[PDB]
Amino acid sequence: IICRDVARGYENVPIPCVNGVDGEPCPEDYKYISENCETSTMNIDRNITHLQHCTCVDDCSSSNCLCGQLSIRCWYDKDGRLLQEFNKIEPPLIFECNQACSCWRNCKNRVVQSGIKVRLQLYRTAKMGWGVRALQTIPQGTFICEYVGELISDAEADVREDDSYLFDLDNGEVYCIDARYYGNISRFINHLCDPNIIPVRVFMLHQDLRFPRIAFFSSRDIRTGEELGFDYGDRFWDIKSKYFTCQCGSEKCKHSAEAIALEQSR
Amino acid sequence: TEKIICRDVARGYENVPIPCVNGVDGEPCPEDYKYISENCETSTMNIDRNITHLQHCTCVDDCSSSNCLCGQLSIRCWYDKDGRLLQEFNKIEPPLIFECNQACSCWRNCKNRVVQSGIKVRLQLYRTAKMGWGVRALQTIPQGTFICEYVGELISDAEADVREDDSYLFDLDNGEVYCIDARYYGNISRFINHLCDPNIIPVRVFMLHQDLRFPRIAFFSSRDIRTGEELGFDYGDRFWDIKSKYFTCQCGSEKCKHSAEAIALE
Ligand SMILES: *CCC(=O)Nc1nc(NC2CCN(C(C)C)CC2)c2cc(OC)c(OCCCN3CCCC3)cc2n1
Ligand SMILES: C=CC(=O)Nc1nc(NC2CCN(C(C)C)CC2)c2cc(OC)c(OCCCN3CCCC3)cc2n1
Ligand SMILES: C[S@@+](CC[C@H](N)C(=O)[O-])C[C@H]1O[C@@H](n2cnc3c(N)ncnc32)[C@H](O)[C@@H]1O
Ligand SMILES: C[S@@+](CC[C@H](N)C(=O)[O-])C[C@H]1O[C@@H](n2cnc3c(N)ncnc32)[C@H](O)[C@@H]1O
Ligand SMILES: [Zn+2]
Ligand SMILES: [Zn+2]
Ligand SMILES: [Zn+2]
Ligand SMILES: [Zn+2]
Ligand SMILES: [Zn+2]
Ligand SMILES: [Zn+2]
Ligand SMILES: [Zn+2]
Ligand SMILES: [Zn+2]
Repeated sequence: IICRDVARGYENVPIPCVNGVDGEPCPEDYKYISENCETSTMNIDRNITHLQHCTCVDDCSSSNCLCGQLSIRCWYDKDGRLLQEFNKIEPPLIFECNQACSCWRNCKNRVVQSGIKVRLQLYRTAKMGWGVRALQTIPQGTFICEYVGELISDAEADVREDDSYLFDLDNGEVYCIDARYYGNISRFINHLCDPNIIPVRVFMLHQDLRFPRIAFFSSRDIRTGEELGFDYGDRFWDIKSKYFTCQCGSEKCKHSAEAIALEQSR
Repeated sequence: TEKIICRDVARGYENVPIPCVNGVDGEPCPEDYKYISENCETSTMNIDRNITHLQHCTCVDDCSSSNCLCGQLSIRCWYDKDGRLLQEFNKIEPPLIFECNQACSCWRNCKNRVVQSGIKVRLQLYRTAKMGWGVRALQTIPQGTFICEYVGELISDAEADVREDDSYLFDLDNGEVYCIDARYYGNISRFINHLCDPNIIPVRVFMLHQDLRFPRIAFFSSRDIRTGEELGFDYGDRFWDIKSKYFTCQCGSEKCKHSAEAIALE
């Protein structure tokens, strides 16, 4: 219980920091930001007239909502949680309602843009450094947080010393997000071979497809105190395996030293 | 008699609802515009959003000390303990206000973040006797209270020349000159009328960026405002030299400088 809010009041709820494992102080070699930033011109298309929008006069719960149609359908239920029909392995693009829509700010297609609602905690793990865990039970499909950081080109990523906080934004031109120097609570979520949250690309106040915003949703019910983690992917582990191995301790672990040694012996 | 025609013309985008009533005639709620709570662009403005270009404070307090760089850029911080402008504030020639930003080390609740926190007072869009639609107070507003931001579409000075309707223009006189046009896109401030005895004053504020070409316009009450009193500021003589040949001022004040009487009498 060393810092009551690492977000300095920038989020909807505080995010405290605790360490009950070692003597490492709550980390401060970064700059907490709640929204994405840029350190050089990104030229995001912010033209309000280029936004696809809906004409709904209800709460956008009908199948006629265009923004829902943009995302095949609206995948948020009445409580703002992803339907279990959601393709959790290959998620679609989610187009939330925006400032050009005729609907109200409280419509059913505005989950990610409303911010963090669940209670999270920055805590010291036993073998992974810092991690994030739930201070409450989280039902499946609930929005957790956004991967927030410094928008950079992939040419700039090629000269970055530390690539441990990078999120690729595939789409022509390639961009990505770096949470090394600027980032939010998501920069502390570790890899898990049995993940409980998944990343989804979402569009809100703009629709420039080069800059999708990364939202994390729970892939299953999560108990209190349970660590949150998503699948970092093979690109991360083909690179970092030579310096360290995965410590998630799951019987399904693909990137442990024992797992790597088992299949590279065939 | 007076009918309530809209519960909230902002449709839930502001901190508080802004209702629309009419007890004068049968004009329905205005809908020849798109309500937006924040400024928009229809053509690229190329605002400098580089986070490293942000002058910021290293304050570990609530930014009330004389060492806050952000307050120093406005000579001093002009907000009192409650977020109201000091009475010594230059109401004739307001200085540029630099509120604390995302690069500052302070918390989101520091004393230098009044305008970026949104509308707090209760306003109402109503039908005036002779001035079309207006905005009035539903409470008492002490002197120096932040009222609302003049929100609209950011355009160049050349674009304003080719605009059919120049009744909703606010000029940002910097270097390169730009304007806020609330004709097609605007918020509650687009309904504030001119008063020869004004009770609010515009102040130019910088928040998440510090591009001097694009200051944000904040209305603060220039003195105590009684409940039911209409809100208004001095449009300036550029507006009136253009409009006085098409219509006259109906503020009905003992001090009117733009009525057909006052104009002809000199
Ligand atoms: C933006 C385009 C892109 O894919 N960038 C990128 N690069 C790397 N690897 C290196 C390559 C060269 N390095 C030096 C020689 C300069 C710099 C970067 C990269 C590596 C990753 O894993 C180590 C990585 O990851 C993917 C996501 C993992 N999680 C996501 C959230 C946090 C980490 C991404 C990488 N991207
Ligand atoms: C430097 C760029 C720039 O600001 N330009 C510009 N242009 C105008 N009209 C042109 C339109 C046509 N054109 C010819 C070439 C036809 C020449 C005149 C303006 C008119 C204004 O009121 C009439 C005005 O009032 C501002 C205050 C008024 N209230 C309204 C609510 C808020 C403030 C400002 C105007 N500013
Ligand atoms: C995005 S950061 C996550 C936060 C990080 N653990 C910290 O303390 O700052 C990713 C880094 O955390 C560590 N990490 C994440 N997942 C891991 C895992 N499953 N096993 C071992 N280390 C992991 C690795 O060092 C990796 O470089
Ligand atoms: C920014 S709009 C204000 C809202 C306007 N009353 C409406 O109904 O939409 C400015 C226009 O309102 C009218 N107006 C504003 N102040 C006025 C005044 N003091 N006397 C007469 N008309 C005024 C003028 O027609 C002017 O072009
Ligand atoms: Zn809709
Ligand atoms: Zn909607
Ligand atoms: Zn919509
Ligand atoms: Zn593992
Ligand atoms: Zn400060
Ligand atoms: Zn501050
Ligand atoms: Zn500051
Ligand atoms: Zn007058």
